[PDB]
Order: sequence, then structure tokens, then C-alpha cells
Amino acid sequence: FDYQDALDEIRETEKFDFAAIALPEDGLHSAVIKWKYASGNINYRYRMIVLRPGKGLAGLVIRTGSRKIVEDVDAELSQNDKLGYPIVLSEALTAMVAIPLWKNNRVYGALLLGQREGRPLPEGSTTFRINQRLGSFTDEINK
Repeated sequence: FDYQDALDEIRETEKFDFAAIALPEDGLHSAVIKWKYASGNINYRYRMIVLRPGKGLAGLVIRTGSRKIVEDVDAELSQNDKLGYPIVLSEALTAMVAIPLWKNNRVYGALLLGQREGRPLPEGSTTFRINQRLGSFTDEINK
């Protein structure tokens, strides 16, 4: 209440083509990660993404608890990497920053900021800060 709006603000203000939030959800005998919120999406395929623990770009970020930066998806990610990151394929991202969302002293979800069509990541994305901009969540800085 309301994460969609905040997501739009960040994407609109920081000038990204795409933004999304990954959060934990209850599954049968296993918690899963889904892309619950999205801004500037080109289709609705991301809604169908269900990730087992540790999997996907979101899972990589949740596991390491530190941000992941990809200036150029095409050149930096292997075929295997790309296949294992469905939202990247689904949204046609050519560059992206993924940031761990921390609730309390625990890594919780992930914020993805992405670009399309070869548009570079905005200058300063490397030290983008979640705190006081996404409700309760903070990033890995000061952890």
C-alpha cells in the first residue's frame, strides 16, 4: 500500500525502461519467488514466472545479498545465464541493475531496474539506494 506507485516513481524518475519487484510467496511445501510488481513492462509473461529458492536473477541477488550489475546483457551473459534468467528474456532487457531488498537484518526480495534497445544504465546506478524510497526495505549498503 502501495508498492506499484513507488515502483513507477523509481523507474520514471531514474529514467529506466523497466522496473520490477521480486518477493517471496507461499507454495506447497516450498516458498517461491515471483515478480509481484512491474513497471513499464512490454507484456504480461513475467506474471507467469515462478522461481524455486536460489534460482533466477532474483534468487542470485537474494542468495548473495549484494547487487548485480549488467551494463550489457548481450555481451556479459552466457547463453546458460540468459536461459536461467526468464524476466531478462521476457522483457528483452539489454542492461540492468538488480538490488537486494532487506527487511530487518534479512535479505527478502529484489528490485530490478532494466533498460532496453541498448540504452545504457544511467550514471550512478552502481550505488543506487533503496532506503527511504521503497517503504520498509533497505539495500545491502550499511549491512
